Amino acid sequence: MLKPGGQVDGDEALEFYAKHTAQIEIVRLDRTMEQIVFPVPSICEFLTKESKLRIYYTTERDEQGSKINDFFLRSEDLFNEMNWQKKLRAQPVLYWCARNMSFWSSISFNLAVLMNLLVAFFYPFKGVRGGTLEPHWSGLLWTAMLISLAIVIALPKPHGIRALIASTILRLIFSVGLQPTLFLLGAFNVCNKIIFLMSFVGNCGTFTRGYRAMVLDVEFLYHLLYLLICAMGLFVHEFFYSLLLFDLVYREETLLNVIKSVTRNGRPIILTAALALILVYLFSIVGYLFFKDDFILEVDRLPNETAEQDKEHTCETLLMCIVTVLSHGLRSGGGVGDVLRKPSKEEPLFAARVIYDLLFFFMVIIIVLNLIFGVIIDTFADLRSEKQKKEEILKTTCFICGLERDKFDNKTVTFEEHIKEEHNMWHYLCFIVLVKVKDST
Amino acid sequence: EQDKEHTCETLLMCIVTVLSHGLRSGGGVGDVLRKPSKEEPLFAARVIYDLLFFFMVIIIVLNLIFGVIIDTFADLRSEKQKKEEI
Amino acid sequence: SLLLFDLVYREETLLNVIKSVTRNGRPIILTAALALILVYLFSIVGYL
Amino acid sequence: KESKLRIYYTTERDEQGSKINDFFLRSEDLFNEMNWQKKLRAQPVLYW
Ligand SMILES: Nc1ncnc2c1ncn2[C@@H]1O[C@H](COP(=O)(O)OP(=O)(O)OP(=O)(O)O)[C@@H](O)[C@H]1O
Ligand SMILES: [Ca+2]
Ligand SMILES: [Ca+2]
Ligand SMILES: [Ca+2]
Ligand SMILES: [Ca+2]
Ligand SMILES: [Zn+2]
Repeated sequence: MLKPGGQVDGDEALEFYAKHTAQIEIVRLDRTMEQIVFPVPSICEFLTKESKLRIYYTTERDEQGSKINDFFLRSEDLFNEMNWQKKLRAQPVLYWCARNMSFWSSISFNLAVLMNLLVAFFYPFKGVRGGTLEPHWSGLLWTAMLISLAIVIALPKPHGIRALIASTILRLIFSVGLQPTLFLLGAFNVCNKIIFLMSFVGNCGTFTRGYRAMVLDVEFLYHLLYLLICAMGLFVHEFFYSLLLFDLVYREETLLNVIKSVTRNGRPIILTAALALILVYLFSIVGYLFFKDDFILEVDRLPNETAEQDKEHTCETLLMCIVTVLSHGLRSGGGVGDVLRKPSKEEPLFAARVIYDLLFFFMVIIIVLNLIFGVIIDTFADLRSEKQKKEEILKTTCFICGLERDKFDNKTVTFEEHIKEEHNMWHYLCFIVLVKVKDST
Repeated sequence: EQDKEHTCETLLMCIVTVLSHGLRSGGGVGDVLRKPSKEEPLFAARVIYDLLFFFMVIIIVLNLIFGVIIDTFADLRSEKQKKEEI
Repeated sequence: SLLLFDLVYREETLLNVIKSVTRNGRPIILTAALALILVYLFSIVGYL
Repeated sequence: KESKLRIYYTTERDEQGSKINDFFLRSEDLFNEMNWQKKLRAQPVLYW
């Protein structure tokens, strides 16, 4: 009778009591283990799945190889989160706003992208009246008509709603005008961003931790900066919408992992850049001493108008002569010899010139400019190894007991069940929670 | 007759200029743009612009693309050797 | 000419070599998008 | 023999480290293959 889904009517009670009943295993002072069962609290049913996943992933092993300490240190945060979220469940439309964080973020990004493509394509707006693309209007019509239907065929409605939005925009780009359309979309984006900020403050509950806490957090100031940026973009210049594209690295995780390779080990990268600059300085010194007259660069002058010569000397002062090497030597693919004047074989210093060019090329372009790159591949290797190790740990061993997948073999406990009911990591949280709420009597 | 055309009149064409003649060139965008004299008020800013473009794009991103491919070779070889051992 | 594309299907080493770029193609595409974003910003500065 | 090698290579370990489940899931395909191939053995030049 204990198995749910009973054929005889009246199995609602058994299921309802099975849902609120948990079970753990603890130890005593005398190293004796005891099996414990008692009902879960009412407050613990308010935990969100996103918090479950965040706690499941961000927890890290300690020195001895136990996630128990860090898991316990996060219990207070989860308790406060549930206490605050219960109020939100029994609260007005603020809950409706807080439930749609993903929707607001998606609309904000799909706005910013489409309202930056227009700026990139059509600026400046000197000619917009009467079919901005005068020769392409015939080419515009069929493309705009054929864009919508193709997406919606093998795909649900929301992308069709996006296509309808695109149709509504394109029927107004040349009729109403492109600049009023951009102003309307900018105002829309500011409205959506302020709604998203309000929703984020509502969901996070930053107000309970004080002013200093809600101004010292990275994410809130992060979201406020692009509210300010959208305000400036609508009020100062349409080019400020370009900075909004930097949210792409935050929205995606693979981009964050890719970028983290260059900055996880950025100190050797910076020091290698400094070493390259030192080498460039030494070569500039040698060139200033010996080949000062060989530093002749071709240059074209601006239209004189207000007010012939074609070559200027660039090693007159040692700073300018360093700038020459640092600009035209590193960028050129064949060392500094590509930009410097090429001598004849009759020169007294022709052999020294060839030695100088080859030595510069081999020490800088071959060695240092590529030793910089080698570090990046090293950090990819390190990051992949770390990620695979974490994945193996989570998918093989147990969160609390720490026993690996094989030890639970043959024994009538299928590991995959050893964790489902016996050593479940969330029953421990529920039982810790109820201790903090039940009276001591 | 004329030999030079302006390519930053409209911002789309001026993006196309960088995306075509900047990425393909081995030394950043400074190879294709006109090279100024040292007497320009913005000569130092011009050098800063060229070096910054080169270092952020050609050195960093265009090679961070390639690093991923070698990472996937390492991953694939490890997987294949593991299967063969099993 | 399009018939030469059967070479990757006939051989296995070519398939394994090509599979490296597409097994993890999402970060490659996103890095290309990042490069395009940087190019856009530099074009804006140059236009200004 | 080609089916033998394909089953030997394409089978992959499960979460617990056992190829038994996937090997069993391919049994029906092999049975149907043998049933259909017996007809081909006793068939005209289509077998050639
Ligand atoms: N100690 C542990 N060792 C290993 N994995 C664990 C452990 N505790 C929990 N897990 C895994 O993390 C998941 C999170 O537990 P959760 O409360 O979500 O379980 P559930 O309610 O039975 O499952 P679901 O909500 O997915 O239907 C578990 O289902 C299990 O897969
Ligand atoms: Ca050069
Ligand atoms: Ca190299
Ligand atoms: Ca070129
Ligand atoms: Ca490179
Ligand atoms: Zn356990």
